[PDB]
Amino acid sequence: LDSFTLSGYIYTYENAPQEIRDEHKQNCEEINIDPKPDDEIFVPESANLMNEDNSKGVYASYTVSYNIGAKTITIMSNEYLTISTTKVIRKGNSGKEVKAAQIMLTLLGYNVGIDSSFGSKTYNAVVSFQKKYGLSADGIIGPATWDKLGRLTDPTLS
Ligand SMILES: N[C@@H](CCC(=O)NO)C(=O)O
Repeated sequence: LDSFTLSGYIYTYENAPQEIRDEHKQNCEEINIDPKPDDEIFVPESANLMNEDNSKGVYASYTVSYNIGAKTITIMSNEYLTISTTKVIRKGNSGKEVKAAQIMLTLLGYNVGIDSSFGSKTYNAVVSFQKKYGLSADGIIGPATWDKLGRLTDPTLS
């Protein structure tokens, strides 16, 4: 029940804990783009931070709904982030699809920063995930990888 919910705090890059700022910094440098002060980063409670003050952040709790027939995945909190499982994302991309994948990978235990940028950590996690589940390990999230992520993170699905 509780293992399908991803809770934590949303920070802006300027407000984020320094360990999170450095992770985001290195992530943006890998995709050769500059981080901006208003970049959102979601830090799950499972993440090991020594001296994190939640006051600078905003609490959020995410769950996943995968509509197989509609080929869509919805990330649910107070807001609803929906993406098409026909979209292909890979290292270098940034946006809501990347965020959705990061949230799902984090629920399955992968260590990726949830900042909407597909850098090296996301790539490694995707390859690992693909190897674990018998998918081609090309590091690209396409239809087959979205489907597997969706089935594993939506509790109503087998
Ligand atoms: N890894 C992809 C394979 C299809 C694709 O877009 N390749 O570039 C998937 O998960 O379907």
